[PDB]
Amino acid sequence: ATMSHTILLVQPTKRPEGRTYADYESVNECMEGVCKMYEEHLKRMNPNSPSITYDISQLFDFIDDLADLSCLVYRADTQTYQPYNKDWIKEKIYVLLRRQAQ
Amino acid sequence: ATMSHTILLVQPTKRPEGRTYADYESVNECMEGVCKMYEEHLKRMNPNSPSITYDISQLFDFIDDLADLSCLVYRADTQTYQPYNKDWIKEKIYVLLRRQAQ
Repeated sequence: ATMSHTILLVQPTKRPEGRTYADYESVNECMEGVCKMYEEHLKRMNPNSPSITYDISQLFDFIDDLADLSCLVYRADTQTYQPYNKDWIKEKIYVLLRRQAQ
Repeated sequence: ATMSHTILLVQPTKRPEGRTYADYESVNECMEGVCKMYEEHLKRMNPNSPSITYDISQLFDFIDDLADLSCLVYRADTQTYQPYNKDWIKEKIYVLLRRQAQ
């Protein structure tokens, strides 16, 4: 399925407080959501800018600073959600951006 | 598996804001978590009481007031998470409490 419902789980600290999630229609939209979450963090540091560019290493460092980050992707074959860890998310984003033109 | 990792997804309103989740070692612990979430809500309404009892209909009304509530239960056979909706959670809690002695 090109578009599989995806659930992003964000765990900022080691505790049960502040754990949040978001729902997306696809893995692609989900990966953009991870990037949008970083962009929003950056926008808080530069309140007057329309958008802040960044390198992937900062984004990955950011993802690494979370107590945890993971996603769940719906699989039509089993009607269940396949889980993927933070490293899988980073690779995914990497490949999706590397598709600047590679 | 008597103890399957369970993820509780709470969506208080129709929007992406405020969606939160919690991780539990079993479906049982998860159902207690749903009840604990209501109890904490009740404790805010009666700040001086150690604990507030309630009937199941109020708890269910409460669950029904959420834009959404669902859980995901890990299945060792497929290494994926089985999703269940709010009605499944309510029945589950119902049966677990009905086990006062029935």
